[PDB]
Amino acid sequence: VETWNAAELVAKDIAHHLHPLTNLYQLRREGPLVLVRGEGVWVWDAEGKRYLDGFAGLWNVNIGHGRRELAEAAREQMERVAFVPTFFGLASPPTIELAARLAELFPGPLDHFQFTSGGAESNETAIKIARYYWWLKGQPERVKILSRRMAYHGIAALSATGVPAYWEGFGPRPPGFIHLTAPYKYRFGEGLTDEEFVARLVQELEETIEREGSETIAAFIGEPVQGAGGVVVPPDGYWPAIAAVLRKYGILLILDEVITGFGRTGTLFGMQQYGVQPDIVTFAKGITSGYVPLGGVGVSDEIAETLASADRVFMHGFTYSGHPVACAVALRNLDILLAERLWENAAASGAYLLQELKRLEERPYVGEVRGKGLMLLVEVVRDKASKEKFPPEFKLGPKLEAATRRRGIIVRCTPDGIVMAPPLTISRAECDVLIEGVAAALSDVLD
Amino acid sequence: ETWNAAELVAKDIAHHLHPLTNLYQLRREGPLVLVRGEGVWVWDAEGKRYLDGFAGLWNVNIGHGRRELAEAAREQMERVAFVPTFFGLASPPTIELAARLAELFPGPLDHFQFTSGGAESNETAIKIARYYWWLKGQPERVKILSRRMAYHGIAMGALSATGVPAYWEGFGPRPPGFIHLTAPYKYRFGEGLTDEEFVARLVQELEETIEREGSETIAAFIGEPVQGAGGVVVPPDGYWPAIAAVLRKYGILLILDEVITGFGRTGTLFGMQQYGVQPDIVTFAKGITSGYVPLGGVGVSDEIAETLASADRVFMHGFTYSGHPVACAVALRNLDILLAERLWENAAASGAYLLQELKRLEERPYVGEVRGKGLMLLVEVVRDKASKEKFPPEFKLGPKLEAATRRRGIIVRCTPDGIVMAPPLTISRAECDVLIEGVAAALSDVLD
Ligand SMILES: Cc1ncc(COP(=O)(O)O)c(CN)c1O
Repeated sequence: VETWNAAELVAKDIAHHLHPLTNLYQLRREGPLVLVRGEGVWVWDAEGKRYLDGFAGLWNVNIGHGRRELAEAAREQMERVAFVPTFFGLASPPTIELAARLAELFPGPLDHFQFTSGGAESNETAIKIARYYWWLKGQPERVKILSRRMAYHGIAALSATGVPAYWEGFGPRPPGFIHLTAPYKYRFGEGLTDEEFVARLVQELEETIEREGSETIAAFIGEPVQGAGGVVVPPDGYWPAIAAVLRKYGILLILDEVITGFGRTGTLFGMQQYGVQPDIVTFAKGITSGYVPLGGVGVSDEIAETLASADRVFMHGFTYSGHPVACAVALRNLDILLAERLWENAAASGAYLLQELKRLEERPYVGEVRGKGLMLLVEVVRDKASKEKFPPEFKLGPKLEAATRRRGIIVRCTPDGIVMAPPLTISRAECDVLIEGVAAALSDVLD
Repeated sequence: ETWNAAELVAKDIAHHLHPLTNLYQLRREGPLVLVRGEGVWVWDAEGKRYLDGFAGLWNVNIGHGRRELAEAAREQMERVAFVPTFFGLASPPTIELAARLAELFPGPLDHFQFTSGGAESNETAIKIARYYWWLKGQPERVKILSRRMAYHGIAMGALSATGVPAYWEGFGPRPPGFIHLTAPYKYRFGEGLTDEEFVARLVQELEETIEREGSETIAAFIGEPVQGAGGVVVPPDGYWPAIAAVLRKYGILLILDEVITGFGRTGTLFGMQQYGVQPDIVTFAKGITSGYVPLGGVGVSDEIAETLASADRVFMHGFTYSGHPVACAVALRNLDILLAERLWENAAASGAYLLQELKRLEERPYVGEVRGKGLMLLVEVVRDKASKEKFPPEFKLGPKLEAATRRRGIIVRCTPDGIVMAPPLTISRAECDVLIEGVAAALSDVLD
């Protein structure tokens, strides 16, 4: 039985750990939450308190914590050999097998893959591949990237990301990015049917393409369901119409499946959910269930043939691309995910969670409860009629974070509300634990 | 395992979009599939043995086959595989690694944010420098000073920081605010000069560039102690103290890129110790885990961290796998082995021996210069010593040298400029002789 020195860990963390995505000022005064153990959907802190991992780490622990199978896979590969580069025509067996398996799993001619270590690396690779593809085609001015407001594609991709809070204070951003409106009906589609809202979004896309010039737009990048931006579930028919416009102008479609991928939405990939076939797909997170950092980009046969038609070295790559340990762990994780058909439980548990959490809509401070599969959000507002958010001085995010953690729940708490992305294995009883914790924390903060 | 070599080659050609590879050549010839490693040795799918003369990608410092790191990874994965460092969360291995790095990195370099790679680390450092100046009320201080032949990654601002134009070509526009200085490359840029005169010229160029741009607009200077991917450019004696003195004179932050040099490659634990420099920000990757698990990081001084922590706001930057518990645990075990075996010492000794033996190759008419620091070594190939002319692209010196070296059982970086070697810090005298003989034989095969 492992024993931790919580005070020592807190002191060392405050002294030496520059947390990402954290209020460092608050961290120095209050300290971190140190998690030391995990099983399934449960985690334990250094003091022995139990929490439900309602966010699956960072949308990524899809098959749950404590899977010995993945640990043994990593151990076996590391003992055999830990690192073989994919540079200079080198490769390891797990990397090759993962590439072939992903060619099978991703529908259609999405058959060529280059691996990375994260979602931001993957999106950066996809953008560069689109621009390089048009460059090889003799269209060097076709570099502009279409993205959306509230989109999140990484902080390295940072320009593609549509949340402005990530930009402030970090200096200039790479140019060539055009931001469209997010298919966010609650605030942008008031008093509209789904059809009319989709029509307006399509009109905006057409007008933007006309304004910029279709020959200057390399690609469109987007998530099937936007995740970090605020769990924006698109209206019915949005993706087919948007993809049709893009195909009309020849603009490449980059589908960001970093969060939606590998079973979160109720299917293996969100593209299946929305009947879209992208030219480029990006993935990360759930591919390994977060056990080892892994990401990747998959491209169509046409794009790959264009890239492979040049008798020159492809001048792009990250050092750990195709890491053998990551790929072996990914193969085992895919074995478990497919064998247990987790996307089915994701669909069922997500529907149950959405149904129960929608009861929170009765409360005066709950504007909207929305979700797709296991991606769920409770948007908190000061007033339902106006839809006005709580002001920054109220510190809704920190208060909700503290309340949820005190009630043994770990969920993303933001100024806009509560975001839940539990592991795909969550049972109904664990779903009830999450529901009651979220409701009680909301009552604690807002009555 | 149930793999056959031919099936692996076919599947790789069909489905693997290799990075840093001639895809046209790959489709015709297929990949070199490595399946097993121990120490400095690797084996391909057909059972042929090779010396890992590049340590993968400058990163397998303690060598292949260390069961201790595998056991650390297994233990951590069973206990908990992923705990985010976002939202004030952390795991014990991440915290312990941060404290240990605070001890190991000299001076007030005591605050760390982890990443999964070198490019992530350099992007984090650039953003941290700009954000630091922004918090200080200097939003116009965003320009980043870099050098020709510098390599800091191919993503995000790192791509701009990199000074090799071949990486830029065809990928579209890059983030603005990067200024490129001349590389301290004496062999071609400091001809007929002493080290002192060359350093004086470089200092003059840096000062005049700062004056032109305006020091108040320059957030930081980023550079490697020894440039690695750019061509193993060993700086002249006294270069780093003078450059750092100028930077401090204007208040410009110094970002030292220790992704390659870090963790014992140069003969000391970090390259900053070799060249007597104290950076405000340091970036690291590769050797920290010996490549066993993807890990990188950024370390900042107490002043920068205090400035960042003085703002009552969320720090809106981070990569998902920052501080991965398995990576940090493997890093702790790797550091245990590196410190206990004092690998920097063997790096210094073996590097000196390799440089001494390889410098003999300078007797050949096609070897322009052999240079190295620690275990970083390069043989620059030229058509003629007097002319110093590079072989033209049509000769395909890089591919020919690659094929020749692989045929002779050695894996080394072969480029149009020559041969680059970055062997595991554990390389012995006999393995060094194997590497030397293989390189000489490969050079004779291609150029006689
Ligand atoms: C000094 C340096 N910094 C950064 C990088 C990029 O690292 P990564 O591929 O992990 O992003 C490299 C690549 N070898 C490097 O040599």
